[PDB]
Amino acid sequence: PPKPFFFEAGERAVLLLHGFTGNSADVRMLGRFLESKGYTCHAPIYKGHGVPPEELVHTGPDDWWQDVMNGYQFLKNKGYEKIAVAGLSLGGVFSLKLGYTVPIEGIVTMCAPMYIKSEETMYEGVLEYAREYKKREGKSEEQIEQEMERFKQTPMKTLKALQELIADVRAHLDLVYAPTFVVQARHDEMINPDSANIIYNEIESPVKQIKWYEQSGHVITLDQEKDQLHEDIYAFLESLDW
Amino acid sequence: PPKPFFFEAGERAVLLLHGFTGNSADVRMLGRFLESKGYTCHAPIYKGHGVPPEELVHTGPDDWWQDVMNGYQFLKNKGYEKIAVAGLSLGGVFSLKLGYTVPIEGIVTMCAPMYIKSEETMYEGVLEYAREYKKREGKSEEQIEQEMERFKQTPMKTLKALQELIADVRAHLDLVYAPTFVVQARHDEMINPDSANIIYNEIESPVKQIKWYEQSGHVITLDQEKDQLHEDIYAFLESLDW
Repeated sequence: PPKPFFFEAGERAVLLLHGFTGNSADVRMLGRFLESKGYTCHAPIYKGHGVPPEELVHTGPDDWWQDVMNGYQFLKNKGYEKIAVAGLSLGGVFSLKLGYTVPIEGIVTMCAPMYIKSEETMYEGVLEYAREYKKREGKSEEQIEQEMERFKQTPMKTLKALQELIADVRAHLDLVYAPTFVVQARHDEMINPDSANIIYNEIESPVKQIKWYEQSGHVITLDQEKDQLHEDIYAFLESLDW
Repeated sequence: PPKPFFFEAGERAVLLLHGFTGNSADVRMLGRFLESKGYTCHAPIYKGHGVPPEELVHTGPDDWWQDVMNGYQFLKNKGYEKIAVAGLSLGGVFSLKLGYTVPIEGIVTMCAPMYIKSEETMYEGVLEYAREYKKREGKSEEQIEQEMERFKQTPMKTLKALQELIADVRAHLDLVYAPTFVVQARHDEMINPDSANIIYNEIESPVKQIKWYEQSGHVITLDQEKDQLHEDIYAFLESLDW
């Protein structure tokens, strides 16, 4: 039962944003590493996430965006003047957007999608997520099946809005000016890795970096190169003015 | 009076190529570092280089390229099966060219120019190099001026061939497939730093990386971030199959 977290440390703050169907557990270790290096971190959980899959179906980017903004406000109200943001997958798309919406010290996108998938494909992914969750609950193949059939009676009408989010941020990359570090798994199995080149080339940021990880999979924060990832993000954050 | 160098270590070999008006001293610390990590290194010196400026004006890229090829051959003739190449400034242009001419395990370009400077600007560069060299010789301002007046009486007819080299390699970046690491000083004062983006985006290599250095000038090998540069190049070489 994942929960949002808030690792308090130095005056430099970093908002950590997870991806679609993910939760704060996907960016916790990164938060712990940054905390140890003196960076206070805050990771909210989007609505519909960190709960049974049935609750995800009726939420969309308009809801998750609120969670992102309130997460930023969380830190501000806590007194933190300058805030950086690192997002994983869809979290990276929100980081870019936040980057041209409110004051941001630096932006780190980690395997953020910049290609538009069809609703059919996105939904397939949601089905895998739901079935995998029910398996983790311990339920049997029999109960899973019955619950998945009920699950399918209710279509997810927010996938068109998810396509709209990606398209909108992609169309507004030229509004990004804050220092950005584009992180990407060279052999990403979930999104088109070329997404990293679109972000890196289209943002207007005078300070922009891109790094490819050759051994990692899509969820780079939980893969075999997380230690290098941590070091790279830390070095990037340390290079900012603050 | 600088000289070529050959630091014998293991079977992984790296050819180190210097830039226009430079010599092997410019890539020596990198050589020592790679040697200290087990990499055999060889650095030739281009004709017209490592000697008085008066000699430079009678040489051109057709000459220097022969020293680059003989450098590659030097390592082959010594039994080294796989060879990577790292070049500084113009050395990077030759590194890319070498990359699609003979078998190369990996390429590192460090502040390589991809924009064509006018012949006048290039010559201004040569004049500056000549003056500084004479200054380092301990000659008085008056003597330097007299020698510089003389110097100007001999045009350097090969600056047009230098433009040809850059245009030609730029036109053929799509022929580069070997793993490539583009290194670039963000605030390069000698060349247009955007050159790094042209190389990174136009080569065909499945494995390509680009990294910017925020506090280095053009001769990045001799500046304040060289220790980090060394580590990055080593990590990149280590990531190759070999």
